[PDB]
Amino acid sequence: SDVWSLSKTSMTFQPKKASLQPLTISLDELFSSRGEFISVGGDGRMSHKEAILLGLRYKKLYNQARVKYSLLE
Repeated sequence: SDVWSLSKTSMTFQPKKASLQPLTISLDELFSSRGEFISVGGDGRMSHKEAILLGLRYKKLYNQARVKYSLLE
């Protein structure tokens, strides 16, 4: 399967503190451009954590988005 083919798969994120709110978005549900997908980090065969994580690049917050929330540990 390809990252674009299986772009309807989302992942649940949990906030580090009570103030923050959990996140749940998918590839197709967070991208609206072919080239856009390229930058964010979408070649072809994605792993699992990589696909969802691409969202940070879309929203422009890969710095504190992966730290403030439980993404990569």
